[PDB]
Amino acid sequence: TELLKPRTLADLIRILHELFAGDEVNVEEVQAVLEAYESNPAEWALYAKFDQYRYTRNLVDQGNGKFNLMILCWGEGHGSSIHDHTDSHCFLKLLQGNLKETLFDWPDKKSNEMIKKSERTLRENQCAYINDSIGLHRVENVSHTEPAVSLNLYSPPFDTCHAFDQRTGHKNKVTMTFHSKFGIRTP
Ligand SMILES: [Fe+2]
Repeated sequence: TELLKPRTLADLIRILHELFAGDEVNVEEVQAVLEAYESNPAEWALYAKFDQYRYTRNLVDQGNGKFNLMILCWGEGHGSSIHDHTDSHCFLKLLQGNLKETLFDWPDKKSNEMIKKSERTLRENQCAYINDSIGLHRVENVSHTEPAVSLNLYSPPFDTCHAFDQRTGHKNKVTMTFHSKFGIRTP
């Protein structure tokens, strides 16, 4: 239960393996360790594979089945849909740049516009946390000049979720694909 400062990304991954050795998750401890890792671009450059047209998901570690650790690359103006997290824990740590996170309530089954509950600006090295009980979110790089890179951890791993239409609240099931795995482009 002894949380030390990750010296490197590899060190963080080792610590993560220990934290997720069990059946449950100490959210605050995982968030603290993610936040404590000081982004060193040389260590994660391998995974930082950008696409011109949308943000990419780049698998770093499969956490021995307990979590997916991945690097997301957000080009200028790239954003996500409004989405849930399939009953998983979801951690987002900024490695480079800034991201806007917008929170939404779960829609009522009446077709109505989804109005923002709140929004915040995630800054370099900060780690955000979300789960379905907290709400739905959209994450966007609103910068015109700076690409953003985040380190994301989802537990349990999931490869499907729901996208929500902001104007009705209607949801559609989406399958997530990885742009790369372990540094390898996977079309
Ligand atoms: Fe998300």
